[PDB]
Amino acid sequence: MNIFEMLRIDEGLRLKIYKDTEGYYTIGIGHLLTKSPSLNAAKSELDKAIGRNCNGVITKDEAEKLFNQDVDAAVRGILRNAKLKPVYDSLDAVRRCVLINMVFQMGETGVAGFTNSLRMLQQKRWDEAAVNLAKSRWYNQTPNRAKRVITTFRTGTWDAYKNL
Repeated sequence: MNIFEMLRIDEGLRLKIYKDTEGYYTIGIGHLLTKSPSLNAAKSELDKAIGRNCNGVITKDEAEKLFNQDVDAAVRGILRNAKLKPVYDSLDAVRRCVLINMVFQMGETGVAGFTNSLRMLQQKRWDEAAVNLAKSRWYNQTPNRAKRVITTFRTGTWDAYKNL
């Protein structure tokens, strides 16, 4: 199991513009297009992102290309961020993938806000950190995904995804 497979499980693949959980315009593997309520604003962003007139639809290959970019941007973001980098550096490989998963979903700024949790992961207090992460809007909104993520930080293995 690797980061790509893990995110492919959590986000799914969709070749036509759709609304994410929060109602935003998304495409492919969790690629947010715009927070704007306009489907047109959305289609414009898409063509800008793909380099072509897509008319709201993309190919598997294009989805995957956006996907490689997003994971890269996520990793580079953690590495450049002063609150995130140190935590990432302190973690084992599996747990490092988990932080990438969160950053991909909620953005660098969003994860950086989980001050207490970041401190606990750094100190390797797994159980305590799982309990604190669960106390968030994130968890309440996407409980099945959050639980997968949380269990992963908890045990350090891929069991939660081996099912899936």
